[PDB]
Amino acid sequence: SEEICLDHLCKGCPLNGSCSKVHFHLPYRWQMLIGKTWTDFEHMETIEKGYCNPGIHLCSVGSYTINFRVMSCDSFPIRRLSTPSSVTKPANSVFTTKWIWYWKNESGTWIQYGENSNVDSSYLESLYQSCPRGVVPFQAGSRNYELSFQGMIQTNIASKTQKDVIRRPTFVPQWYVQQMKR
Ligand SMILES: [Zn+2]
Repeated sequence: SEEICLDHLCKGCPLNGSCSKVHFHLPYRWQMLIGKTWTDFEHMETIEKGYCNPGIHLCSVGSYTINFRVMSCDSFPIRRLSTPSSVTKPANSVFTTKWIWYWKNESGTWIQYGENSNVDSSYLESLYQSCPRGVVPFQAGSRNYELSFQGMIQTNIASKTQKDVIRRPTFVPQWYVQQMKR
């Protein structure tokens, strides 16, 4: 499995070294595929900070430049292992990943859904987890839209104007993870 174990981050995984999930000390794990082995980046917190910002799709870390849109780093492919999405576990699970959904506005910036849309990040993330190929109808002001997950775009159904939609996690630094473990 490609999922980071929540029990290992919290009170402890009873499956010890036989767990089917990844055991890492952070809720995220950035890796680069070299040959046939995924290899940990050194400065994961910096990569994560760049990734979580919706207006940042480039991250120069070390010698290599990372492109989040393509999820590659100097040609070589990369990946971000994560803990389960927060909407799939109770609220007590503090180490789950909280995903924010943004749409890019006319002025060029990213706006969180709900900040006015009748859907929010919890709504969209839940729908996406239960169906990743769905289309979500929603309303904002007097306008109506369809949000396509598989295309990750919102479309006004009247004008057919399209706008980009992005899904990114909230950032947590390692020291705050330590605090959470206390
Ligand atoms: Zn485990």
